[PDB]
Amino acid sequence: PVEIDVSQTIIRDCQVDKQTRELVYINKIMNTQLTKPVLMMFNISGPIRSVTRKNNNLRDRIKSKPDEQFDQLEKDYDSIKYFKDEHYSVSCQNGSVLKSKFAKILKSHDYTDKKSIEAYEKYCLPKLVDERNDYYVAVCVLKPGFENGSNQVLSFEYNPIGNKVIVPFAHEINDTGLYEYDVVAYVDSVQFDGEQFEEFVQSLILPSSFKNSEKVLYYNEAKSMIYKALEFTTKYNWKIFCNGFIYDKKSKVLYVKLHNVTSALNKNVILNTI
Repeated sequence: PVEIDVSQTIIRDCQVDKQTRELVYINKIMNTQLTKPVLMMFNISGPIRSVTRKNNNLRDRIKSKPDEQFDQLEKDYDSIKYFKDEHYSVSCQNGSVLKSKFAKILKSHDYTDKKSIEAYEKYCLPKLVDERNDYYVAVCVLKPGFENGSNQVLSFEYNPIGNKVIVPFAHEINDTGLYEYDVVAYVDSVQFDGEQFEEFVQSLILPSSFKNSEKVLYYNEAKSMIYKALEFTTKYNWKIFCNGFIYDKKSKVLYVKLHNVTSALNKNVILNTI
């Protein structure tokens, strides 16, 4: 009977200067009220200048960007910049730094739990810390009052180091070695990487219509298009659940749709800027 609406994860990361980029991160975590202070962490390809706070509106305006570029595919029938404000606190440090003081930092963020700092320290920090470099980590802790208002979408003004862009897909580590994804992202000003998209897409497990005779197919339709899709026949050749990555070679844009698909990979998409 009951019709359901998802509460997923929307990402738009745009190049604004020849030096600066803006990241809008709207995440399910931010749509709850006051389970006490909450915490998020991701990687950014560079230092954060400002953490603005747009309209609980910018949400669905960004989302449509690829739902639209995918809906056509278907066929249905070394320091710690601190940024505090009224209800949230944010930090921008290096992974090696966050590792090193990981605990004190969250305590400075008025996090200060116990099992949790142990939990996050254990399950998430390992996944947003690498060898190659010292990618920055965004340590965000939304506090209570956050729930009030219609300006609960966040913006991170930042300037990429080297010429890379990171799209914060990676989840925390779980025992069952499987990750369930629900994300849409708009990312412009990055060079195509058919290699890594290909790897990420082939690792996906779409959902099912329970229509026994359905076959999941894989596509690389060079704009380049690398996705998977659930197909079957009702005369009527359905082609739903297209999930994956579309890449405009004109606009030089990237639409990413990983909506309710399960993968064993747990990584961010890392790109180069033009």
